[PDB]
Amino acid sequence: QEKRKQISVRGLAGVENVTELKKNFNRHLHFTLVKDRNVATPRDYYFALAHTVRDHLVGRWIRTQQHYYEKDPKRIYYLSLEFYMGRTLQNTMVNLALENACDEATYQLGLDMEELEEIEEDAGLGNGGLGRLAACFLDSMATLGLAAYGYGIRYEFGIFNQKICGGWQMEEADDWLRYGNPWEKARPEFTLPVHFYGRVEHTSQGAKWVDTQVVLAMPYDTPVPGYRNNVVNTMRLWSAKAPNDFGGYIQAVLDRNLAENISRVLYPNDNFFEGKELRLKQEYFVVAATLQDIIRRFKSSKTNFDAFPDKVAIQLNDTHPSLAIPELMRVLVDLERLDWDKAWEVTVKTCAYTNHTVIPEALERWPVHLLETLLPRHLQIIYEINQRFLNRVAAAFPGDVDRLRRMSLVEEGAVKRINMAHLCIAGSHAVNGVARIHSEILKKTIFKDFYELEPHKFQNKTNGITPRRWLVLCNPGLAEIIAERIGEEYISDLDQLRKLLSYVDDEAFIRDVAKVKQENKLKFAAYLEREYKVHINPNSLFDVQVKRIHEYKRQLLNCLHVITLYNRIKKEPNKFVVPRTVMIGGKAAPGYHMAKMIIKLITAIGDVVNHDPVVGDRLRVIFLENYRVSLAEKVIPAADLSEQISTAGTEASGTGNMKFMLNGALTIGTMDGANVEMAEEAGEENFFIFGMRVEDVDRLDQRGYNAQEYYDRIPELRQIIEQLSSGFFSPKQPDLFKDIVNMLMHHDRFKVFADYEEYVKCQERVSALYKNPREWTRMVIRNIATSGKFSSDRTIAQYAREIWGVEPSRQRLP
Amino acid sequence: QEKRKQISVRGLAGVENVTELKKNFNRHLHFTLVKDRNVATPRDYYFALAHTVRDHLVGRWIRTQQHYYEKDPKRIYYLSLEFYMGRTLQNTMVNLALENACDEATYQLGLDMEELEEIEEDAGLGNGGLGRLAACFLDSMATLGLAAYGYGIRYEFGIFNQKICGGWQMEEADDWLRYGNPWEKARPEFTLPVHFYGRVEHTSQGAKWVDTQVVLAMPYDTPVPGYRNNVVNTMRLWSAKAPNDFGGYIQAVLDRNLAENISRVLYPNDNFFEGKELRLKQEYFVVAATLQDIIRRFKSSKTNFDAFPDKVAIQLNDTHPSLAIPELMRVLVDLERLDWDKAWEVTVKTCAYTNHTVIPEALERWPVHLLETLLPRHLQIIYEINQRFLNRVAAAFPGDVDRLRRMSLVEEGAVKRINMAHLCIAGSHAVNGVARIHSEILKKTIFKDFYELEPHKFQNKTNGITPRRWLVLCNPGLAEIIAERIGEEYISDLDQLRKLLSYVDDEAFIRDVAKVKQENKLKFAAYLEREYKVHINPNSLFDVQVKRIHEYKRQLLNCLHVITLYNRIKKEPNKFVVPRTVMIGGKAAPGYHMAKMIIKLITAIGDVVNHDPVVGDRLRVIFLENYRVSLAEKVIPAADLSEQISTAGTEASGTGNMKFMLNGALTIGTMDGANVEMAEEAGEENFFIFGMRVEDVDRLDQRGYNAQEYYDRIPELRQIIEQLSSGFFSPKQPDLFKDIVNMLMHHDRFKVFADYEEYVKCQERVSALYKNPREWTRMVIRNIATSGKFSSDRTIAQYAREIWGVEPSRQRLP
Ligand SMILES: Oc1cc(O)c2c(c1)O[C@H](c1cc(O)c(O)c(O)c1)[C@H](O)C2
Ligand SMILES: Oc1cc(O)c2c(c1)O[C@H](c1cc(O)c(O)c(O)c1)[C@H](O)C2
Repeated sequence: QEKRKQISVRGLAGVENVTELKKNFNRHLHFTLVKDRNVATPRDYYFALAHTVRDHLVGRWIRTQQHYYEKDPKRIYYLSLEFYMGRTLQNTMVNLALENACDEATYQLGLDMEELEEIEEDAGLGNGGLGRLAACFLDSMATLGLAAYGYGIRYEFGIFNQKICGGWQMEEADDWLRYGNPWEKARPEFTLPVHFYGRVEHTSQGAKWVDTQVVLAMPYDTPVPGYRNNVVNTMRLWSAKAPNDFGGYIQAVLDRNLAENISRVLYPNDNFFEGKELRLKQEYFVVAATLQDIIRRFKSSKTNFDAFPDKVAIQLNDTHPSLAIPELMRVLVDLERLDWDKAWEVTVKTCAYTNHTVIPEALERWPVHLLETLLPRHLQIIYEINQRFLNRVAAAFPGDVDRLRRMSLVEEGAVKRINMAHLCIAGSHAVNGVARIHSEILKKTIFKDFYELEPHKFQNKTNGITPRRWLVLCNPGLAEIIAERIGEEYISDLDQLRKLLSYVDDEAFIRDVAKVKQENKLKFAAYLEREYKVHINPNSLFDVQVKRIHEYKRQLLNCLHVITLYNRIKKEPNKFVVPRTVMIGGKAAPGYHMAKMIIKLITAIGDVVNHDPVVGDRLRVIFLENYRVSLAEKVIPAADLSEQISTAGTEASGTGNMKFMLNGALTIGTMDGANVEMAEEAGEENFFIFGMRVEDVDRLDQRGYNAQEYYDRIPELRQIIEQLSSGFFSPKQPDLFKDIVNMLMHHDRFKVFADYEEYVKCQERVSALYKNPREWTRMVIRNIATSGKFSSDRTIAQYAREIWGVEPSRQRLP
Repeated sequence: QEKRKQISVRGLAGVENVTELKKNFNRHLHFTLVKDRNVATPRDYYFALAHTVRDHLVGRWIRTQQHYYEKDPKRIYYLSLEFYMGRTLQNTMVNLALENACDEATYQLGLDMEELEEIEEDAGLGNGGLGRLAACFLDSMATLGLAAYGYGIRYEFGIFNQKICGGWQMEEADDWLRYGNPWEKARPEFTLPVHFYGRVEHTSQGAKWVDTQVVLAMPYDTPVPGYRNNVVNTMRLWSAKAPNDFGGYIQAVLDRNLAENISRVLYPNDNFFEGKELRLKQEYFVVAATLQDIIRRFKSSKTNFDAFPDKVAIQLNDTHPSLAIPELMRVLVDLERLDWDKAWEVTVKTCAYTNHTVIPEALERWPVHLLETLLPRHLQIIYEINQRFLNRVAAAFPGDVDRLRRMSLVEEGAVKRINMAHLCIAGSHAVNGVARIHSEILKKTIFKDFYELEPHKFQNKTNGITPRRWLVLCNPGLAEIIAERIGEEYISDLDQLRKLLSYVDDEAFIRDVAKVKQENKLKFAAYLEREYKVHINPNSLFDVQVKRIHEYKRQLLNCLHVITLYNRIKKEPNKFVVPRTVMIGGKAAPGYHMAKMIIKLITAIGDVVNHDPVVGDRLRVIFLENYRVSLAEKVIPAADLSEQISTAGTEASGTGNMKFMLNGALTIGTMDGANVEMAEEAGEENFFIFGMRVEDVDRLDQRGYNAQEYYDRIPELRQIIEQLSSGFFSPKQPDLFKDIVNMLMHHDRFKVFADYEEYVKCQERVSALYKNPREWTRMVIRNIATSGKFSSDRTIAQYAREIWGVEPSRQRLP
């Protein structure tokens, strides 16, 4: 519509700017897409605009990288197996201040820019929180003027496209490069060899890794624009390519596929270590090519590796790139011929490690035999690291043999394994958790032994989200009513949102907050109708739980509440209840039968609830298909209630929680992860906090969790388990949910029933507030106004000062 | 050098043209290659110029295709499994008249354009003659203003890169898309489904092909510029892509490779049918996607399929796309619901078939079981075609049962097979050979039965080469001395070269012809030094045999001559002989042990000859590595003597013969293929014709070829076989050549020894003429001057008028 073109936060439609954009658009359509308007599809128009927008950061990208070469700052390398980037077109336009100019130029050409934006494929190179965190981090590091590089893998297929067929998840290949990627620049001239297998021989000079198989790593560079500071940083993603030279000639050519399979697809396993050789190869591939780049940049600067930690930070996003530690030692000792002790000093001062979960099944514990076959030299180095590290433990804690056994990089058993978390702590000068409660649990329990050896190593860095994608882009309406009162500085200084507490009693701001939410809901309600012919009641409370499907996130607890609301309506059909649209979305890991069963249960509950004429428009429950970064940008601004209901102690931080808080949703949740700090910032009176705290969970584990006690004492819970058992939600297959029932009653590691009573009552309080629109909106104002801490600019500023030793700067390039 | 910039045939360096080219060059380097001159490699500079040159044909390409849509001419579809295109940059510049402007613009930027041209990968999507013929044909059809489309497969790997290691061929993957292809435009929006396997069911309506596996065919469009007529035609190459939807999720994603393997690599088997399922899939893939395109274009024009043959010609390059015939019948009968007899009338009037060899092992004879599994509906249609075709044979030739058995599409035996040549003749209104002697043998022997049923079907179309790539581009020096005398019209009217017979006695032209040859030889001699550190004597006769390595091409006969020259020098070291550099090059099919042994024999003869101090610079024999279109453009203009020495009756035409004739080489050859017509055009007195004619070969077959008789009667031959046997050319492995010796003495299908005596004497006459430079050059003038018939413009004009029913035109577009 025109209205959106009038949005001040979207910048200026300069006459000359608009004229040049139209000309460059038409130029790309003719010379780049080789089409005239006669035959051009919306896809052609999307690509013409994407090429036009990309041209506007080429000068800045070249100048930024030239500026780092000349000024030689310390370089930050963010190593991750995942970059959950989403779409690039709107983000680029926001960060370059081109959004209103492009909007006007496309409008004058007869085009709806927002329809074109829907054509762009997500770069879905992530599973969830960790991947999206890497993405928010690249944006904040560019905005803070850091000389920062994202390093990862250019997966041919990202996280699988989820279809729901017969109420079940079906997985399809996320063919995101089908139509090409206008953002990336292939750098095949900067291709590097990566080695696999082979053997270690010992020459006059020392160890030599020989007889290896080569896979080439071909880098692809994507631009990362800072917010209006003329800074354009690089995300470098490596693509696997079969080496130059070699069933027959034909089979040998087809067999190039096996090496190229290394970058073929993202492992969709979110919170579970599988131990697949191909995943190990992906981890070594990204670490090996990346560290060659890092060493090359270091040596072409203003040799003596003493200065390497003053010019390089390597940040390990989880244990996935943990092989950086032995790889850096391998390069320094075997190729640069440093003494072991000097090499180790350099390695520890270079590397830092971010831990993202305490869940034991997440821990990377590679079989020694697999390491011995694939990476023989890395295994030798790991054993040497282990010897020297345990010698330090023995000196600090003389005769504490149990501690030596617990701290060892080597795990004894039927299969001997390397603990990659232990390797990361040993080879890193800093270890951080991703929220205060998580970082304290790391020092208290999980890494207590490591904390006692080296307390100075252990840090907190509470996660954050970029206010650019998660407010200005996704919710320009809310960004606009904020700018109208406090100006635009908050977009890169989010603590300025605290100025909004001055408007808790301002009739105009109260009106405007509620109006923006209603607009967002009408647009999302429309979306469901247009793309899925799904009708939702737009005067309903939007109750949203979007995140990966896991027992620990307790989508099942949400299911028990939804069926509780259904059964209360049936018992007292005459009694008024606040109408709800309950939306659950997210992907289940291919495999995880239980996660796939929970998706079927959500759709099955919907099948009953949504067709009961007594319920009608008072309650609707819908499974949002293919939850991904692009769909998060649509549903989160439309949300009234944010479900953050993980068992206390299980969610290290969460970032979806922060997105909802920034976009004018109230939160129902446990005192878990960053929920604790969110409630602290806003005041607990402005959060719907319920359920067991970590210490209540621990007291239940101490005496044993008996789900039967809850079943016996709670009539409403008993009625629901009996509906699930007897086939009420699967009449044509009455035993369909027996595995869910049996897990809840006898094998529930996440104590669903133990929080049921507090959850249902807490949800009653939510409904009671929603019936009072003014006080609902006033409480929302108090949440948005205190969301500033959860800016990833704040997080990155802390990494820069406390771990990397660099000073951030919002000062602009010319 | 500057001199080449002064070449009038290379066009004008307009001041504004040069200024715009430099600006667009710098523009591409910044916005396309994202590099500033600081860091730019010669590769960046090549790509910047390629993008700049490509931009200059975008308007013409769009207008040409729009012009065909509006004027609705009959469309020519040239279906081939091979397009042996070579490099595109220089060809584009020649056809757009930009060569001197680009040369000047790059010069002003401090760049050598010819060094940049060496960076471009050949599009090596061909094996040899048939593939390069398809390439010359696209060029001539554009130059003749035909509404012509090349349709083929976008192989990820073309013909293998040949390395010589220890004197043996080694094959490497021809990774021609490593750095990208600036010429092609991906059209993923015009992606089409191709079906494989499945089964035939019979509904109310008729046959239905069901339960198939889908492979997507994604088209890539390359421009084909005519010579300065503003015409830009299309080569559409299909890429295999796994369908949208589906060992586990991960194995299912990796298994997309199996479908994508269909377009992975060119079968390097030049003159041998192998019967590989994957080759059958490539043949159906190109035919199926192509015929969907053809039908779509037909229906979006100014339904009734009665007009289809008035608006479509399908030219089948060999039997490789022979499935077009049953596929067109399948579409017309099963999907468009035409009566069988009407469908057949349409199919025969649409399709024509070009035969390229009489060698039995070349004939495509697919097992019926393979067809039944992969293409069940095509097999049914082929059986129906066969029934109706043999019914016509039975009516024409009542009671001739032997003729029914010989003409059948179905070949009886242990394995029953479909003869694809028989299918092509049945389903085509025209059948042609590729030289007069070949086309007459087709009517006399191979297809005699078919000629007798339908004599009107059988045509000759003598092959040709484009005078653009094979004279103006590769030999601008010779193009220039010709233009100086007769102007530039000959470049698209090559019969104008006959005007050069007026200069046989012209002292200045004689001087200039010899000077251009000497320049070409000095440049090729330099090339060997720069790229291979190989020294050649530049006052030596350049004796060149470049072509695929096959027993029928008799590289071995050349080897016996080279060793004859070596042994004569050793016997009479004091006797003067014309110094020679004997150059043999070409690829052996992976497999063909004998072809690989012949390459080793050439290098082994070189190892002795090139290190014998008695011989010194008087005789050098070198194996030219990686013979391909780009290397043909270098060596052929430097050649003095063209070896075309195939056994009479074995080479259908040849095109290398024509390239040498156009570039000022004299020819030693058999009365075989187009050699016959070349000698007829120039006068036999201007050719070194030797050896058995077809009827002498036939008389030897009638009484039996006994190689021993030649061995017993020829002392010099006996001495050579004994050197090969005893290990003179393999001292460290004395029996290394026993298989070559045993084949020559007992299993020689190509009668090498039978032409030995005439060959050696004919070579004596060559040397005798070379000792007289004036008369050598005068005879060259008489060859170049009469090469005009062998223009592919002449060939295409004949296809257009005699088979396609369209009138050619050199008249320009605005
Ligand atoms: O930021 C948002 C928020 C939303 O709730 C929606 C958004 C974008 O775009 C969708 C959409 C789909 C299409 O298929 C279109 O063509 C189109 O223009 C917009 C739909 O309106 C819902
Ligand atoms: O048409 C011809 C004819 C030839 O005989 C040669 C040609 C081109 O280019 C080669 C060459 C190789 C390189 O590596 C270069 O850099 C370069 O400029 C030229 C070499 O001179 C030999």
